[PDB]
This record gives sequence, structure tokens and C-alpha cells, in this order.
Amino acid sequence: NSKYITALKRSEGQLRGIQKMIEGDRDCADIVTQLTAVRSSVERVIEMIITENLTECINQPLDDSEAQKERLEKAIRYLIK
Amino acid sequence: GTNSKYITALKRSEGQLRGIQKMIEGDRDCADIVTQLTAVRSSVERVIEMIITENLTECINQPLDDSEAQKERLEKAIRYLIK
Amino acid sequence: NSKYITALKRSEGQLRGIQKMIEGDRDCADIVTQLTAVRSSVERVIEMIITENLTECINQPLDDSEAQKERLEKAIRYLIKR
Amino acid sequence: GTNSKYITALKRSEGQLRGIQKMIEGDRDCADIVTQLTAVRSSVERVIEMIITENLTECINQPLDDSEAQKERLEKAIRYLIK
Amino acid sequence: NSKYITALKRSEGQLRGIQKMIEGDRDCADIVTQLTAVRSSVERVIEMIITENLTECINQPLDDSEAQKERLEKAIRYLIKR
Amino acid sequence: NSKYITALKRSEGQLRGIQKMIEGDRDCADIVTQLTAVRSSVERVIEMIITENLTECINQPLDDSEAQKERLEKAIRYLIK
Ligand SMILES: [Cl-]
Ligand SMILES: [Cl-]
Ligand SMILES: [Cl-]
Ligand SMILES: [Cl-]
Ligand SMILES: [Cl-]
Ligand SMILES: [Cl-]
Ligand SMILES: [Cl-]
Ligand SMILES: [Cl-]
Ligand SMILES: [Cl-]
Ligand SMILES: [Cl-]
Repeated sequence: NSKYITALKRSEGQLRGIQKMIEGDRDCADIVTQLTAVRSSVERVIEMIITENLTECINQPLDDSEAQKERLEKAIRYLIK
Repeated sequence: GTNSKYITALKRSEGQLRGIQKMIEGDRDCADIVTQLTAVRSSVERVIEMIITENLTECINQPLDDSEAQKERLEKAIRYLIK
Repeated sequence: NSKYITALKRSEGQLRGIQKMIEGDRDCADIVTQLTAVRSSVERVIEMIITENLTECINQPLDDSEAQKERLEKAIRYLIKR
Repeated sequence: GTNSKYITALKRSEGQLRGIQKMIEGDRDCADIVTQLTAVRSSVERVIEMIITENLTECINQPLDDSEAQKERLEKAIRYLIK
Repeated sequence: NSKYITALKRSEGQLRGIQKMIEGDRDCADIVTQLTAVRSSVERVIEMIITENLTECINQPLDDSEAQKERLEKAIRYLIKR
Repeated sequence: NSKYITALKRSEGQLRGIQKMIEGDRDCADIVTQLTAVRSSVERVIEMIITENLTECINQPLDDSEAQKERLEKAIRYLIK
């Protein structure tokens, strides 16, 4: 949905800002702090997509038993990777 | 040189974020969206690790001549590695 | 669960146990090992709770499909954290 | 089919362990030795995750008809995922 | 360090704090959050100790090169754990 | 050194045993327990090699400053990967 796109757009804005921080010779801690914030915000989108995908696989199973087996397995594999 | 390498990587990553944005607007494939999101996450983490690694390295390789300054400097460098 | 409250007593007592050793200038390797054990015992309570909550969520779903979806999402989100 | 897939992977891994053994006896390259050790570790972890994933999947997809049995079964399946 | 002993008091008190809530059949989401905070506060003491020990190991090496090697190895091994 | 080879040989023995466990239709928990033990023993060799390598880079630096910089960085990168 459209909540991810806002969050991705922000991360993208922060990434170009961090570019300006390196190209202006800012220090290790200021740069790492911002990069970590970008990293967590991307990870949070990843987690939300994985969570929603696994929820829908559990909550709305396919008719075919083997198909539903393979679909849950793929959803869970993302959870533990 | 070091710093240009970082900026190339970060510009790749922000480019991939825009691509991923277009995917989600299209209700495009969910397994693909996670794969490329993970690729962005990994490349950002790569830059983080390189910066922390270089910082710690030059703490060890180029110690400060004030001993208390050097203790505090190394502690911060190691804590960045820990976190 | 008095399951958890006995485990939280062990850990809490282990913490003041550790605290004597730091007061003691005592063996640094021991102190870390003992702190790590406290950390793990707390974590296993955390994992037991979130496991139970997701189990109840899967086995006893809400009546309303949308409510159950939001409920599953939150239960799953507690898994992918540490 | 499932089980043959696992055995192929595990036999690859034990083969790579013997290769790594020969490397260390030769005082061979340390960066290579870690890379391939990590590859073995990853492939073993892949088998672990597949087994835990399938176990959890068939807990959900094929629930037990005793309700208390099914609660205990699912709890163990999720705890394997957690650990 | 009385640095650590104040932190270990907060955590230990937070644990019996949590324990009231489990006795309370209290909000499950809160309980996990509060346990996670205890887990993190213990971990940060762990990381502070191992960071200090490796710092002292790098800055104040032993006289004997082999002894220093074994000493560095053990200090580094405490990093790569969780 | 030769302590790694003993440990690797054991892991290799356990891996073929786990093969016999699957090919004899043993259950999820027994198989996972053994595979986890193999995984930790491999990881422990990895950690020991990384630890020793980083120790020697710190304890026995190269003469050249840039060379020593790149060598420590590679050693530390393995530590945090
Ligand atoms: Cl994260
Ligand atoms: Cl943010
Ligand atoms: Cl690289
Ligand atoms: Cl991380
Ligand atoms: Cl101490
Ligand atoms: Cl696969
Ligand atoms: Cl793991
Ligand atoms: Cl509870
Ligand atoms: Cl491990
Ligand atoms: Cl073993």
C-alpha cells in the first residue's frame, strides 16, 4: 500500500542527505547515526511486508493443500531468513 | 577515494528505492519487492560496516597521544562495532 | 503464569548476585558469563510469551476476518525483533 | 523428494568440510578458509530452516484434532522458529 | 564500576515491576516491551564490560608477545557472541 | 592448526549421521538438534580463525602504514560480518 511509498521516499531523501554529509567531511558518528536510521526504516518496511504476507497466507489459505503448503513455507522462510 | 566509493554506493541505493517505489504502486510481485528491499538494506549496512571498520582501524593504527583521549576514543570505536 | 514469575525471581536474584561480584572487583570473565545467563533467562520468558500469544492467535482466531488479520500481524511482528 | 533434497545438501557440505581440512593442513589462504567454512555453515542453516519451516507449516496447515495436543504442537513449532 | 551497579539496580527493580503485571493479568504488549528493556539494559552492561576489557587489552598490552596474543584472543572472542 | 582439523572431521562425521537419521525417517526435533550442533561447531571454528587472524593483525603490524591499515580493516570486517 501507499504507506510504504511515503516511508521509502523519506529513506531516499535521507540517503542523499548522507551523501552531502560525506561530501562535506562530516564525522564518523553523525554519518553512522543517519545511515543506521535509514537502515532501520528500510528494514521496517521489509518486516511489515513479510508480516502482512505471512498473515494473509495463514488467514486466507489456498484451496489446494499442496499449494497452501508451498505458499506458507515460502512466507515463513522470509520470516526466518 | 574512500568517500567517493561510499557516495556511489549510496546513490545506487537511493536509485533502487525509487525503483521499489514504482513496483509497489503497480501492485507488483511481493517476493521481488522484499528481495530488492533486502538488497538496499544490505548495501546500506555495508557502508555502515566499512565506516565503523575504518574508524576502529585508525584508532588502533594511529593511536592518540593523550592516553585518556585514546582510551575514550577506542571505547567509542569498539562500541560502534558492538552495536 | 507463575511459570514466568519463578523465572523472573531467579534472574532478579542472579542480578544482585552479579552485583556482589562487581562490588568484589571479582573475576571479569565470570561476571560476563553470569550477566549473559540473566540476559538469556529474560529472553526465554520473552520468547515464551510471544510464542504463546501467536499460538493462541493461530489456534483461536477472532470471529471477524479483518480483526483477525490485524491481530495476526501484531503477533507475528513480535517474532521478528531481536 | 523432500528428504533426498536434504541429503544431497548435507553430502555437499561434508564434502566441503573435507576440502577445507586439506586447506588447513597446507597452511592455505585464511580468507578462503573462512569463506568456505561460512558456505558450509550457511548450507547447514538452510537445511535447519527448511525443516523448521515445513514443521511449522504442517502444524498450521494440518492441525491436530486434539485441541490441547495442537496447542502444544504449535508452541514447539513456533519456539523452533524463535530459537 | 558503580556505573554498572546503578544500571543493575534499575533492571532488577524493573523485573519485579514486570512481575506485578504478570500477577495482574496485565497488558501483554506492555509486559514484552518492559522485558525487552530489561534485556537491553543487561546487554548494555555486558557490552560496556567487554568493550572496556578489549580497550585495555589494545591500549595496555602485556609485556610478553605470546601472553598478549592469548589475552587479545580472549578479549576479541567476547565480542563475537550474541 | 591441527585442532581445527579434528573439529572439522567430527562435524563431517555428524553430518553423515544426520543423513542416516533423515534416511531412517527420524523426527524434526532429533534432526534439528544434531544439525544445530554441527552448525555451532563449524561457527566455532570460523570464530576461532577470525579471532586469531584479528589478534595477529593487531599484535604483529606490517611495516607499511597503508598496508597495515588495509590488513586490519579486512580482519575487522570479518569480525562484524
Ligand atoms: Cl534493523
Ligand atoms: Cl525515520
Ligand atoms: Cl568490500
Ligand atoms: Cl545490524
Ligand atoms: Cl568489571
Ligand atoms: Cl529454497
Ligand atoms: Cl541461527
Ligand atoms: Cl502474559
Ligand atoms: Cl552459532
Ligand atoms: Cl560438538
